[PDB]
Amino acid sequence: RHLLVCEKSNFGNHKSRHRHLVQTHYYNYRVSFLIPECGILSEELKNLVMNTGPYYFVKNLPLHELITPEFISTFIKKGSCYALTYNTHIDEDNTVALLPNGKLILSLDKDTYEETGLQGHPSQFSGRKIMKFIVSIDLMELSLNLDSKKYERISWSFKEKKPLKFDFLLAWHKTGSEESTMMSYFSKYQIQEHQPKVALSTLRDLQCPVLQSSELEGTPEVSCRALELFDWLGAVFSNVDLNNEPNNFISTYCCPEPSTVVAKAYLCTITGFILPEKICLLLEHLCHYFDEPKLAPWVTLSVQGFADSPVSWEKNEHGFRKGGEHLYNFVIFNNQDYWLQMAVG
Repeated sequence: RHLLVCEKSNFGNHKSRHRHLVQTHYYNYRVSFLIPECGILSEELKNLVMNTGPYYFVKNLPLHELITPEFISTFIKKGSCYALTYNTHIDEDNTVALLPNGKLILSLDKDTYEETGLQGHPSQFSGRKIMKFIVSIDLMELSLNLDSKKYERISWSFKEKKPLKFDFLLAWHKTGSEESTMMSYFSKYQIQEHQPKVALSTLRDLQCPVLQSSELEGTPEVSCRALELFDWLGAVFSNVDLNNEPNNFISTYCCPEPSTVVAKAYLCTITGFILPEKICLLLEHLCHYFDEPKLAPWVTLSVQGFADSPVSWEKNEHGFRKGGEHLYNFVIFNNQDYWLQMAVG
């Protein structure tokens, strides 16, 4: 975990793109937040934490099922649809992703890419050699002209030539006045409904860094740096989330100084296939956590993505390509000021 982007802004500022940032990070695996000096969690938040689902899981779902006029009209055009292959490593195994754009992006190896007969581009290189290819398919555009030679070629590839199938993670944010569930649509394949793992961990007597909202690199002996928080925050999670065997359950990390000891430390961790719309809701609540006066100096929101997701050629607003395992933090202060941190592994 190395820090790429570290910025300061305010949720009340027009220039703040915190909404766009969360929304453009589609595939989120782990969502965690930490509140210093907080004993009991509020009912408004606890309901929000307990309802970040649901998501779905389908075994060996063929790709031709995702390009039918049925699927496009039902899910893609009537809401934000999300999908990603499960237990398939990007460096070697094939990987497919469905963006809320409607774009079907599949990352294939050299052998598979040739067999599909689709036009894509070299993705990852091993020197002069080519290991991975990326094929992008816009199902929103293709829906306009399903009778085109483009579509039947792509259809023929998925159906007759090279019938690919994968284990898929599925989720759907509904903006539909006409309702039809995903459990019924994919009944022929044994689809499962799932709810994200919620883990509340209360830490006693926790040493926490002292921060200054307007000082990213801090003022020596007065407040810590944003970089120091980043490493400390990752260390806290590492000890609590690992839940080691009887041999390494003792924490070895150190807290940056100047610091402050906190009696009640609440630490929540949501795990599964979390939609960015749910994270937006969570971020909004944590933002307004300081509407009432609190004992907390600040709160933290952390989001980890999936390691095995396709990496497009389009770059984000921060100067690097979208996709892959993202890892960002929101350090929320009591005046709606926040720190935005991003990292790569």
